[PDB]
Amino acid sequence: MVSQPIKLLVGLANPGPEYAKTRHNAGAWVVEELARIHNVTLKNEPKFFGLTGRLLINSQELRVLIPTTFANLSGKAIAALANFYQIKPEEIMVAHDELDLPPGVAKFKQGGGHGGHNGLKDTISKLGNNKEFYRLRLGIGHPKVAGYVLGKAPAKEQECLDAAVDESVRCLEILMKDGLTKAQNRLHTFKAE
Ligand code: NA
Repeated sequence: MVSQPIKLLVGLANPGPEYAKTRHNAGAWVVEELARIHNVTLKNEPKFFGLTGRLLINSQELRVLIPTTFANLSGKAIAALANFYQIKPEEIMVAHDELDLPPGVAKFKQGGGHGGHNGLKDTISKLGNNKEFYRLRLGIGHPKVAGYVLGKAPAKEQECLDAAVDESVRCLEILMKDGLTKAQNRLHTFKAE
């Protein structure tokens, strides 16, 4: 019935040099990487309010997106693009910095609460209040939250984050080549077992 459960992948972030390489852009790093690995450059597309791209993985189209809305307005980019290609929220995967998980940890999740990430709040809202999109939770720790989330991670910590990016990317490839379940199993065991 559904040979492709994930058709859109989004990476939340804030644009511009005053936010470059900050913790709150983790989601974007995952989109950047996955796109780099499939030789696609992202282009700004005004109608979708962000950097877009189409990736061919396992000979299926996976569309990617990094909004330029500013984080708390991410919903409008996501909705513009999903409405264009009639993509259900349930078919969307949103990578985002997650405070509730430590640096170096990544987890998938479907549905549920935003955990205070207003980016998620606004995404939920702009998808007709539907929570049931998938998430890729990139762990960034707790500590001052405004300062932390919009801060750069110290270098030892950054390599913890990059490892987690790397894993997330592997698990997204797996999701596309081998299915959702196999990717969910792999990430669930990550750092856990
Ligand atoms: Na960045």
